[PDB]
Amino acid sequence: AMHMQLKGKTALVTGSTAGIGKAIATSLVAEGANVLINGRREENVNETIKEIRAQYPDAILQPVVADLGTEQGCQDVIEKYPKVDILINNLGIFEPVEYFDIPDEDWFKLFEVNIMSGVRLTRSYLKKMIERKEGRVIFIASEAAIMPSQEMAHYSATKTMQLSLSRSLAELTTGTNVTVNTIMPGSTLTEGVETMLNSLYPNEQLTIEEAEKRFMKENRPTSIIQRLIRPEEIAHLVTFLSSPLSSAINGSALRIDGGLVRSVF
Amino acid sequence: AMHMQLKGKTALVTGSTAGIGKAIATSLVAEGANVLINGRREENVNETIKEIRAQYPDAILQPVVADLGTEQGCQDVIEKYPKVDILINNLGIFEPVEYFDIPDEDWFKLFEVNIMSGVRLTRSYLKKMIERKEGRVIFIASEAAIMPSQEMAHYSATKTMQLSLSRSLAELTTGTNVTVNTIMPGSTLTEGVETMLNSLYPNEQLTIEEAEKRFMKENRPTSIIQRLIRPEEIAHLVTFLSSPLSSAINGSALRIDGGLVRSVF
Amino acid sequence: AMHMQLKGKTALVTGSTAGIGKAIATSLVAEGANVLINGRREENVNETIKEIRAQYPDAILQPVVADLGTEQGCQDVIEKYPKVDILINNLGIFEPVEYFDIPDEDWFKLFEVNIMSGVRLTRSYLKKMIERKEGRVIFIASEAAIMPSQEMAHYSATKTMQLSLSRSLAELTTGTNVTVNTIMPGSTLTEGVETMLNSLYPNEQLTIEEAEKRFMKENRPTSIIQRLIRPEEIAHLVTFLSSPLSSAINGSALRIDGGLVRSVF
Amino acid sequence: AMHMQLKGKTALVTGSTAGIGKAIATSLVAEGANVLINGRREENVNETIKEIRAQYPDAILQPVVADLGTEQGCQDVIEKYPKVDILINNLGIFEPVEYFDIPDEDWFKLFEVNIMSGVRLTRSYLKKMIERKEGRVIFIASEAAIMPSQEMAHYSATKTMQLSLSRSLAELTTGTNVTVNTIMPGSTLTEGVETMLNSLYPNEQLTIEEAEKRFMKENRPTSIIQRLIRPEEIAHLVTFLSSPLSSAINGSALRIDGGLVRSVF
Repeated sequence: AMHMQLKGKTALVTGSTAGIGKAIATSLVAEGANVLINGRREENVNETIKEIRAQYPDAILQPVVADLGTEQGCQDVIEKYPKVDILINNLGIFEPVEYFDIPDEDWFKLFEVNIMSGVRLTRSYLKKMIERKEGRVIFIASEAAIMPSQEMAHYSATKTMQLSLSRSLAELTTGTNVTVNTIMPGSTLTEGVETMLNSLYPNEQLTIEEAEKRFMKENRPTSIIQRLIRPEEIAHLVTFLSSPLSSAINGSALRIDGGLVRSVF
Repeated sequence: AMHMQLKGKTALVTGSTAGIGKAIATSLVAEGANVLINGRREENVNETIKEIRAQYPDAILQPVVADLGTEQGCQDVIEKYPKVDILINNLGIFEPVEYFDIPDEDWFKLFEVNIMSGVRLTRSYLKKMIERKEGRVIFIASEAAIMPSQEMAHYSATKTMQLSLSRSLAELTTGTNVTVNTIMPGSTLTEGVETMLNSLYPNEQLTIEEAEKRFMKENRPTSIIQRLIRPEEIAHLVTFLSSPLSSAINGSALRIDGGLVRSVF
Repeated sequence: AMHMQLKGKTALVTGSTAGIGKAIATSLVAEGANVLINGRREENVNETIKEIRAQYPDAILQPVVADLGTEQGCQDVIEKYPKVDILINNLGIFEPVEYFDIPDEDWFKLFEVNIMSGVRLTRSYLKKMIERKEGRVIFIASEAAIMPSQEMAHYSATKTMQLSLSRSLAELTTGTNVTVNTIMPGSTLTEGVETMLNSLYPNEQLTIEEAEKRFMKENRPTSIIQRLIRPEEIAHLVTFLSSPLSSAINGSALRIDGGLVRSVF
Repeated sequence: AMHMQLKGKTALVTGSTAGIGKAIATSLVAEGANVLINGRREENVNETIKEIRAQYPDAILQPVVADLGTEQGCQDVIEKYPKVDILINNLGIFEPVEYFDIPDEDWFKLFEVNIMSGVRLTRSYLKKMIERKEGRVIFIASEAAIMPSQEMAHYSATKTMQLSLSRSLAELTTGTNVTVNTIMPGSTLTEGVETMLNSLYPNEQLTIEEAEKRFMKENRPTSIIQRLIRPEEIAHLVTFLSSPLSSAINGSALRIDGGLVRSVF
């Protein structure tokens, strides 16, 4: 009674070369959606598509090599891929830099990359979805959008902003079956984190599992779950939201942070 | 890749004689969970179990006739049903009464019914779940917990409170795989609403579908979805949260209100 | 130059023989308001009244000895002081007890004390203020109302419920010059907290400043301001809100917690 | 009796030749503070300065003609007025344009104007205030920051982003007596809004009070207070926060919207 009726639907997953974006893509094609994988580097895109052909040899994949952080990257894609039934705004970059040190241009970069990507894309895909009363748009933000991270003012700002953008969009869907919602993942075990855990805690013969554990206890004491979230975990929800089974959720920001944010919300 | 591994798990759904509670029960047994249906009236419980045997003739149902709004109702159940792997706190009552008119005792009733039920039950089931590091507890609140309804101060208060209770519980699960979360449904087409729509709007030859529509536009202008949420809709999520697929959501309050609450949250 | 315009107004400060309550009162009497000091024990009411005059000889006070935590204390104060222009619902009371150890009895008590006191008093006063088009009601909650205290979930729930009650009440003042708001003070240096410090960090022989210092380090790592809040600092805000000056604030929940809650709110 | 203690302090009120900005300034000069009036056009700065003295002859002002919406205006004001004890980030600017009609260009503009003005100015001033242990920075957002305006999503995003920026900044003041907070005024009677009313409800010949009256009915049905907010009413709050009196408020977002946002917040 709980089918994800998303076979035959084309989903775009921006910056899905690795991490969450990769997890989300895999899960979605696993439910027979025609996933359009986007990444800046042509190598990274192909290499990802291979990891996937390997898992679902009967699958419809499409490499969308482009830079969605650039104005010209985006316009190419609305040209080359006019129809998109499910849009996941996963593209988002970051770099830790104490606040007084963030150069000015960096604020302009993180905004163009983490927001305009979403604005630019939806300016066409949502319009299109609205005319046909059908589809999803989901933003991948982070628990930072509510609890700003101490060494990423700007990133934290971009996340917080996404929420706004997300809600304003959700309200353009009045009457239809199109939902625009945002999810907020907590600390996930991406691949940069993966190896970050190797070098961290030296001098203490530690296993990488035991390592996650002390790292959480150490730098992320408010986590109830007490471990990184595996991409798959985020992917489950994203998929759920992608399905027409989630038609009652529109204009929401759902926290998927294993407890991080101490708030009754 | 998205299985709800909840076959063999016993789920308790308080006040599941009708409405959401009924929708949630059905969906859950539909995924092979051993559902324990609770209702105050012995008739209402049986009558519900029949509608269900009818749908899943190969199903494990258990009538739990009891009043979970009473102290003695609850203690009977922890006695008679010691093991519960999934606990849905659906029981909740209400009655519209202008604020200055709510008698005092009514505030005491709505609190005992809409909160103590949850407190009392979890005081044992959560404790138990924590010792075995496994299980879910979900609270069915309402978008009222954030946007209080004008003619239900007390009900609105009870909802708002649930959020707190929910978050405090989520924090007892530190380290385990037990999640305690709350969802907030919007205006749903229960059965009291169902017929409320019949008498409403007389004098205007209207179909009941067209009726929902003007009623939303009329008394619920902030809804993006523009129609009642069908119980099934809530049930989808509840089930999702019931599954171990949702292990990254702990201590959250997810809005499932089709847009009602105008908030970037 | 910004006139507080408090002279001639009658303010009832519940549970104000000590802590934040006592400070609140002091401030209003300083500002020319007519204040009614209320506590359960006659001893404390006069003692508090003595202090206040000892500082402001031209003070306008009125002792109100009643347990506003009872249906009857409330009935009495209402029959007796019919006209109140300003109602500060300060009366509140916590106790740390692990969730599974909280007796069922205890929930109703905090309920009646931290919530019904509010309800009862406002059922009568707010009604009056509205027919009169002018007035103020302010609820003193705590940062717990948003970030629950792991040591006392019941107290936490009542604080969260104040937020709902407050907002509904506010919505009733529609079209008038009456306002209803809530403030969430963080942890403050009240004799209660003072005692608890001497009490804790045992056998280290520490002067309250040293004592306060590491309690914030160990137990309130999240505070920006990094110290206990002096009672006076909360009064400042309440006095501002009591004034006509705050006319635009209505149905808000103002955080005054020295940065405790890590939320862009 | 509650001393605002503003004499001797230097306050920079960005974009304060009009509306809320102009009111804010007035209030601080009334309170003895040294105020720097800032606008893009030299004409307006002196005109505003004339008004203020016309009311307070002993006024301490200083004209700051610069476009704080530019990298260079900011650089100039910083090089020139190095020591500022109080920074009110009031400079902001909206425009109604349907989401799909908003030019890509426009996003960067509002970004640079409503956000970088904040960032740039604080990169310099807050840094200083912290090394000095004392200071205040306040951001003037709007109710949009929580409840987005359907007419201008870009302006909405920048208001929501202020909330993040504000909270991060706050967290940097850890251990000092510097505070960073944000206020969300609702709709106010600013000449801008005044013009728009004359402009709208055409051919009905309505005096501004009648005009204001139904605009709130039709367009702000959600307001409790039911009228436009007079600029003075926002200044009151900002002045309070500017004062040392508000020492306990840190990293908060205070709603001052006459009840617009229906949220227990």
